[PDB]
Amino acid sequence: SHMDALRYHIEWNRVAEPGTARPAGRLLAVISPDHAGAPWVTAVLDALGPDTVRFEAKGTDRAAWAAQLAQLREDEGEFHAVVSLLAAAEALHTDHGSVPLGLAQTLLLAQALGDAGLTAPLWCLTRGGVAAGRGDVLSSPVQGALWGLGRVIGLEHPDRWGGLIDLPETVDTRAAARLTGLLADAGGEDQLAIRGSGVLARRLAHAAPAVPGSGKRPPVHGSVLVTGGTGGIGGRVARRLAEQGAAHLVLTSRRGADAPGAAELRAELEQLGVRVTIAACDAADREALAALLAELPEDAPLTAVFHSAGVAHDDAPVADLTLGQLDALMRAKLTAARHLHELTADLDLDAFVLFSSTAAVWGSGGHPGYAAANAYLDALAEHRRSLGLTASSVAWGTWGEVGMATDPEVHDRLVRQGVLAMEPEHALGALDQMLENDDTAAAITLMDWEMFAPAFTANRPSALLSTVPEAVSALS
Ligand SMILES: NC(=O)C1=CN([C@@H]2O[C@H](COP(=O)(O)OP(=O)(O)OC[C@H]3O[C@@H](n4cnc5c(N)ncnc54)[C@H](OP(=O)(O)O)[C@@H]3O)[C@@H](O)[C@H]2O)C=CC1
Repeated sequence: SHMDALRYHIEWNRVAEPGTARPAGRLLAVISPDHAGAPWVTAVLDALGPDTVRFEAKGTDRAAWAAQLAQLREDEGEFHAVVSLLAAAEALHTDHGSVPLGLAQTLLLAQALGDAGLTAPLWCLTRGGVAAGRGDVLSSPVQGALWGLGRVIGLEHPDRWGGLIDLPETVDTRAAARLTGLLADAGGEDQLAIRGSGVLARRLAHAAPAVPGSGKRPPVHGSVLVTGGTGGIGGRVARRLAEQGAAHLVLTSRRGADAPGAAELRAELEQLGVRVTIAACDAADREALAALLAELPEDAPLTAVFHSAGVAHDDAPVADLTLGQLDALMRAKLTAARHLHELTADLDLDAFVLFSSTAAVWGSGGHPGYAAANAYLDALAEHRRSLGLTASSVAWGTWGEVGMATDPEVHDRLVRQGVLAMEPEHALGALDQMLENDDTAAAITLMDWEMFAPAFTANRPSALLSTVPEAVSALS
């Protein structure tokens, strides 16, 4: 079906064992000095060997690091690669409460390496930031955010980007040899997980065609919370939920009843018989969320959350993005979804659906902050599944008709790269397929691969797309 054809899935496939020799030239290891204690960090430093140069990235000071890096580069001459262990800094930045320190520091490292003219490829290491292989547990959604940023650094600075590697919980000599082997030569891969069974690499595939009933989706009932519910996609989702028998929709946004279109939306929904509550509630405000949940009826408990809150504006290239900009992009995604997770972890929800983006699937130049924010959502859904809780993450492509991409400027950008505008009914029908399957993660996007693949891969290859036959054909 056409709706099937919108759905894609990230998978992890086995790739080659790397060679046995460590890099010939010198590595530069980058450590977050207040977050250098984790076992995997010590194991990686041990694996890189004592000739590896160490740079402690203190605080968040681009200009200072640029100067310190420039000095290292003059002394040592060309490095073979830069190996970042900054991801281990999960604590929130003191000045930017939605930004994990390691994410902030990774952005500033990519900036400062450019400033100082270090050209060695940057590798960003994580531990538990992806779910790769069977029964794999994504233990750190925070580090998962950093894959969204990385993929964009690979699009904006392909010539000085190495890639991303997730380490296993215990980095034994085999795992260590896979790491140092990859640093010597990564066989055209750049999104990698090292596991007990071997090295895996990230792949995009067409999803399995829809099987009704397979995931045992319960009938829509009770109260359903749609954050950003007065927005473009949120309002169409609310409508669909109303058509499918929700008793009570709770729609939130910062503007609430003052949102553009809110009265027309309420009236459309109420015609269907549904009880409607529209609340002004910043999704990153934990106290406000708790007050909202405490208000719910005895006879209309929360059954589902659809997290549609989000902004994409005021992003910037990796070279330019500020921490203040990053914070504002993370807020409705990382901070809000964390709250939603924590305050609903006990409620035994039927659905907990996070609205992500293709920006986090493959990356989009100009949108590092948004890619990171959405990559957190994808990672949080996997994490929640490991806890035995329901979750999904839907990475939308471009929507037609309502929502963000109904600015000519942004719409014009996306469709020219081959990420075409979906009809809302098609997008929603594909989401219903995903929910009926009870899939954890999907991209739902209308693609022209003949446009997208050759453009996306102009500056470096994408192993990611080798498992999409239309992309392979477009490159032939
Ligand atoms: N449209 C598209 O093509 C795509 C959209 N997406 C994602 O889908 C979701 C919906 O997008 P769309 O409907 O198009 O965009 P809209 O701008 O139409 O809707 C976004 C909604 O989120 C609300 N919002 C923003 N920040 C907050 C906050 N801090 N707290 C609570 N509400 C917030 C907005 O209201 P207010 O300003 O009043 O808070 C608005 O209701 C977003 O998360 C977006 O990233 C992903 C890929 C593609």
